[PDB]
Amino acid sequence: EVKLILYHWTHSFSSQKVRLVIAEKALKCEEHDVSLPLSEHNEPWFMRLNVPVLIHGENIICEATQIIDYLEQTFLDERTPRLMPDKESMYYPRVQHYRELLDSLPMDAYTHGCILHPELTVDSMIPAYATTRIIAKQKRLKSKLLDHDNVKYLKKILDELEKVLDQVETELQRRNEETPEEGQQPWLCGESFTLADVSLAVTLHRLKFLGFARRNWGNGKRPNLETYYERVLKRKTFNKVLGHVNNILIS
Amino acid sequence: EVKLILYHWTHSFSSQKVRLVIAEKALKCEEHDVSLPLSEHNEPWFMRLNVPVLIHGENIICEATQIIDYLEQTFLDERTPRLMPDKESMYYPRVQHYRELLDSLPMDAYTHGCILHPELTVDSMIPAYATTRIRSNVKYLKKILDELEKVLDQVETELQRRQPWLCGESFTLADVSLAVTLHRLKFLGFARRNWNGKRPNLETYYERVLKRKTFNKVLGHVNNILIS
Repeated sequence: EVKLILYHWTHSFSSQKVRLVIAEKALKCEEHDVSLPLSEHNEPWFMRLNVPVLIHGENIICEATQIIDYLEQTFLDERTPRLMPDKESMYYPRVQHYRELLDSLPMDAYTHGCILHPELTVDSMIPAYATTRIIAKQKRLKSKLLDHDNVKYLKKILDELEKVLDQVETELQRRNEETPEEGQQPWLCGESFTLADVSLAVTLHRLKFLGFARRNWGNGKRPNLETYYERVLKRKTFNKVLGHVNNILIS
Repeated sequence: EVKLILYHWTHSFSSQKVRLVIAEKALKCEEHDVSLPLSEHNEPWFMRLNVPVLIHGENIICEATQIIDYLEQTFLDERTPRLMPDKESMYYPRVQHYRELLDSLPMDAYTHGCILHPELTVDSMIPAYATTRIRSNVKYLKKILDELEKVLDQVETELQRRQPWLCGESFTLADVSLAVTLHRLKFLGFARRNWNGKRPNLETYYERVLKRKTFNKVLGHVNNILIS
């Protein structure tokens, strides 16, 4: 067969979505984790949060959204699951809507703003010493201003994250209303696991890692979202691909 | 050792710049031509003239302009030739200009203006049955071609002020962009239209790189439609 080759960083947010798609679609892929256990400065992966590429025959595709679009387009065997409904379907506008809504979130800024200013996280899974590493009065006020602006920005996107999850919460509430409690529960947009679901699951898993989870769900807040998360953690594909991607004890 | 991997199409314009940079820097690279001789629609490589990627240890770099930048920044061993002067040197601001101006040429438009509207081509190396196949505007084509006349006008004058190469004594990244660019223009048939009675020092510049050891090794026969 025409080999599928993927170069990626095991712990990068974009890599996680690609590898999960490959697993949802049951595709055979020669996956190369180019990341090292120890860096040139002898630092583990959780201290280095800062694009993947697919080679399939004559095609070379970079960036995760493009790779996944390529996979959904080219692997059309009847046994291969589709993660998107047909373009002429009732459901396509809704799946593409939430997929874009979640793929638009500034995850890089959430992680950068977690290492810096960890006082806005709760139960962050990154060690606290990651924050410590990362006359002249002109500079004393210079750096105070950059901190003031960096926080004003971080707080702003965290408020924008809440409003995105509010829609997801409301959407998941519509599914809970439409589904008997005794029976198979649907996913975000329907009975089928879609690309909107991989973007949501991987996003939530990372917000958990950054300590931005208790702020947004749990202890009565967004119960449908909490249920959705504890469920995808049990999903066989998710656990195999991402089961221990938040475990800083594993290299 | 840390391996240097490149996935590329041999006959891609951008890939040619990358592979030439690698050879000009004397870097051991495992290069994978992922292109096939015949497509599923049974077309040779000169029909499908419609991004490369470099893997180096923990690094993955895609677009060609970025691959070349990564190579110039990373392999700083004294035995590795530099294709770019220091960023605070007197000579950097000019090399970057010609580099950006050459890298800004619409090579995709030229190629499709060669297949289509072959009347504006002279000694096009693409067989004529590509024009018949692809047909199943000349206004915009003549425009970008005349824009090219103006860009080449700048290159001709810089060559008078000079053996050395385009910007200075050493072979630089402005040279690969110029060399690979001209070489493609010849393939497309736009070589006589722009230089025997016109642009003499450029004709000497183009004829000189063709004899260059490294250029001939990597691009000696990228214009030969008989080779896959």
